[PDB]
Amino acid sequence: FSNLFARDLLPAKNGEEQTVQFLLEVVDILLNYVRKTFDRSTKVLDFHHPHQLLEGMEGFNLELSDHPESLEQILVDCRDTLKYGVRTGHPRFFNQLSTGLDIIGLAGEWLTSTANTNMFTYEIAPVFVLMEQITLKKMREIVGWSSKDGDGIFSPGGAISNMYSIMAARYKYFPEVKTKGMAAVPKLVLFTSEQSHYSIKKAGAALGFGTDNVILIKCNERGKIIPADFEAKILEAKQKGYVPFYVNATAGTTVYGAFDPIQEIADICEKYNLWLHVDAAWGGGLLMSRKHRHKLNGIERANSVTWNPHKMMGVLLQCSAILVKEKGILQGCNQMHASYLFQQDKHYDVSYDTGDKAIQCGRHVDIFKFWLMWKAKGTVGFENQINKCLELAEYLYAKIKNREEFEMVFNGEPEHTNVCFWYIPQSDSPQRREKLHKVAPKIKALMMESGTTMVGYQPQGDKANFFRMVISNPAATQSDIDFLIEEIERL
Amino acid sequence: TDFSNLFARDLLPAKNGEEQTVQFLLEVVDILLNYVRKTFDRSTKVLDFHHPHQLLEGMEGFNLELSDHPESLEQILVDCRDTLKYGVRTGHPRFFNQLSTGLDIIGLAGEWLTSTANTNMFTYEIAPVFVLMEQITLKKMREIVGWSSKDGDGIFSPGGAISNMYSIMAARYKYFPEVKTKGMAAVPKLVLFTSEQSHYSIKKAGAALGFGTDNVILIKCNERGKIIPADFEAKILEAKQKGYVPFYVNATAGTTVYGAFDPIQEIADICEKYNLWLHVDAAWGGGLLMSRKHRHKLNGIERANSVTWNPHKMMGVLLQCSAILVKEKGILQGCNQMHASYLFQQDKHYDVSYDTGDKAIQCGRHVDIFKFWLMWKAKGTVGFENQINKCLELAEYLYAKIKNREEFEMVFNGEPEHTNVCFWYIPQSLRGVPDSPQRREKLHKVAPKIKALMMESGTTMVGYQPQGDKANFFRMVISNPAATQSDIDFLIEEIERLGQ
Ligand SMILES: O=C(O)c1cc(=O)cc(C(=O)O)o1
Ligand SMILES: O=C(O)c1cc(=O)cc(C(=O)O)o1
Repeated sequence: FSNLFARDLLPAKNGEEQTVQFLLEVVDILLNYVRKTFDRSTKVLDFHHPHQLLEGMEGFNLELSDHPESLEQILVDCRDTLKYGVRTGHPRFFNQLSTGLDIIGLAGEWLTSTANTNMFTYEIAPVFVLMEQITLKKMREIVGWSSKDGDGIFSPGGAISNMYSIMAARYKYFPEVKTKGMAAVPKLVLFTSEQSHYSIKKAGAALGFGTDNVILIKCNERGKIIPADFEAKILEAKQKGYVPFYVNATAGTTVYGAFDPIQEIADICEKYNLWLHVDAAWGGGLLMSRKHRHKLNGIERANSVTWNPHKMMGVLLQCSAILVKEKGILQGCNQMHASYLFQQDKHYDVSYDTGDKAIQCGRHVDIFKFWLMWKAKGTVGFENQINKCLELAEYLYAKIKNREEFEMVFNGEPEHTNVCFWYIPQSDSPQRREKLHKVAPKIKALMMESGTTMVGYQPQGDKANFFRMVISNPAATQSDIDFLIEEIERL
Repeated sequence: TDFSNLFARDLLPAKNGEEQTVQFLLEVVDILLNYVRKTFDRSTKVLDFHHPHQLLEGMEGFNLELSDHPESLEQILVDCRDTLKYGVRTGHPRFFNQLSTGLDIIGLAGEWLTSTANTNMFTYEIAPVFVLMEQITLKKMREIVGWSSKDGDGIFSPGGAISNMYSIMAARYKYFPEVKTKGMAAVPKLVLFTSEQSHYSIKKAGAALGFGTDNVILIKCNERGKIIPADFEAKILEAKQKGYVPFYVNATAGTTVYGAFDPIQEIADICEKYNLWLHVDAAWGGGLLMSRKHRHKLNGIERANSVTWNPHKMMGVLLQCSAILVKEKGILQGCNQMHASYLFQQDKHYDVSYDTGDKAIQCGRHVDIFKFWLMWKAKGTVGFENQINKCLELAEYLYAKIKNREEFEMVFNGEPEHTNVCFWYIPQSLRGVPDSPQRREKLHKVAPKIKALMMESGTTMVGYQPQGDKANFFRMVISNPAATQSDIDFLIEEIERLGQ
């Protein structure tokens, strides 16, 4: 393969056998990495600063040329890429909300890439289009919505699913904006928690509302929206002659893992006529658990829901859906031409085509890996896996609730797998907060140098840099949590 | 290896499930390798067509419904063969239905590895290699466009439609940064301009972004589908007279239907005179920048403030692979930044300037770079050049082989500029009836009928569509390296056979 090039593989005539050997060579590298991902002897990452890779590692050239490299150099390039990347499936990877490597998911991804099609029409993605309609119906059933209505679409990340929801609310109340622009209607105000995902502020900016019109709702000790602050903010907007029309309730915040009081928010929405969107990008996996779905009570009253199977459900990146209670809103919002005008020429039912309801034109197949994982595990498989991660987080919290070297960020029992805490060097004082702020980056830097484990840290409001442990990986066990809690104390 | 009694719950992470995990994955891979083999064989159907009810009802064993309980790993493999059995062979030599076709083996291997890495693009911390591969590739793309090797910007996006949305957001932020905090209502009526034949993504973004589709003004095209620059200059002056503020034009370097290229040089002169952002939508035409022979169709791109380019179109990269390129650095960061403390911490161990996630409209972002970088290393620029050149030569061959012929009719009088060849099949009964409105209405039925019969045999696939006052016409398009001259002859022979 050191004398063989890409030009030689299929489509080149007679390239069938070399293509299979090449792909089986690639798969051998992938398998060894898969085998090592579940092996605790392997580092989570072999850390290197950007300059150390740009200057090039011992035989790893990132630069591009006019000349093709050989098939053996391609295999070497593949091995090196994996050698210097992060093991996101590692049982000790706790850096992100998305962690682990589902084997069914990976098999699903591999098939999807082989099928290499576009979601935008039933014409070229028949099976995937049907699978999406099926899955989005089930997701809506689990949310608690009646089948009398309901819609949705998979989007390239929860940030875009959130964007869709704002576009949907605005079109429902102010369809004049699509044709005439945001200046053709009154000042529109939208509400979100002070601890919600920054995607609400970005969609506000992108969509023409201005971030000044994205109002932050005060949070209590446990990082949950105070309903009386939300109601007060609505009336302040109305008193100013502005139009409040949307609220993002976060079901499982990125940092504390808090759940907003959906029911108390929905009661206020009913009363003042606001779209209720629920960002369950992180909390959504708990809907699969009969034990934990109560944290999302009220979600059945929501107008839309963002849900990321790629977070707690362990679907490989990206897998995000926006569910909309009222069908026809995404279509009316996004259609650049009405109807049913695509017919009666076409060989198939064009109402299956999603180009018109999407902000995207071309769209990646994200459904197959998720549909496949649902077939392989069942709703019961997701249920038990989510419950295990939540039990592990209950364990970590109880092990460090009063430990000397550890201090809890907020007063409350975790609602999700998020456990927020500081590592105390010895010790409230403003000078102490300045000292404490430097503890987590220091340990994190050392964690990256060691490659033993990965955990995120971040400040919040006036609170100093604090560790935020999160659990979404089926491979993470009690011993790994013990190792991580001992690794923080050791460093 | 028997999987009748084995379930997903027994695979890794489960202890001692390693051997069964590897066996299962190799069995999935064998199914994909068999599908890969069949892809490049012309006797295999492009698509085994089924109406939704047949697939929803359950195709002998294939149950699309989801349940409380798991299926065995044998049933999983059965679902994998069935998924592929009922989908389109997008890499098939005779698949000409879309702009995005083909099955690139290096691209395929790149995606399999990308999926194995299963990471996000937002930070250097969790995607060190890909972040750097993206930097290097974007820099090379800016150089090919004709911009500086030092100054420049860009990011990968989930489709060209979004790359086009980035351009408008960047254009708006540049001239009206007040919009970010204050909203659209704080500035005068902003006006966008685009071709009558440009991608609908300009209208959709204008709607989404708060401009209003009334403020996305369509520019007149000549018989060749190119913007008439005097109509554009006139529209800028019309908006100005009304007190509206023109600030952006989308010049299309390669339309989806005609494959027409907008006169960028002339447009850029108008932009310079009236101080307007120039965006070039090269999502489809971008691949010709790789060709020394064809890159002149994009002359003037060097003057653009932004460029959308989809390597997933002409360059055969597996979906999705689209880049927004921006000439002036800082516009993407300034426009999109929100400064999330949980994602983009400024006190990290490494140089944070490499955390590029706060210049995107997305938070989480799929890795689309690896498959493209790997194909570039395996093909070289010469490989892409050769491949682009071969499709264009196939397109020229198609044109000449039908242009004179009595059984066909060319939609517009002009040489195709891209691989798009637009024509009508003329049934015996319509030859040689003079062009009348009643002849148009009869001709309009021909293309759908032919396509419906094409779906019954599944030998080929080609899109048709009307345009303006023109009846439904075929728009042949070539981007698959697997398509050859005999595949072109087969398409004309099939259309003719089906037309009779
Ligand atoms: O995709 C992820 O894993 C992810 C997404 C976030 O928005 C935030 C985080 C995080 O704070 O670690 O992770
Ligand atoms: O990625 C594609 O295959 C694609 C994208 C389009 O916008 C339009 C078309 C088309 O008309 O073939 O295809």
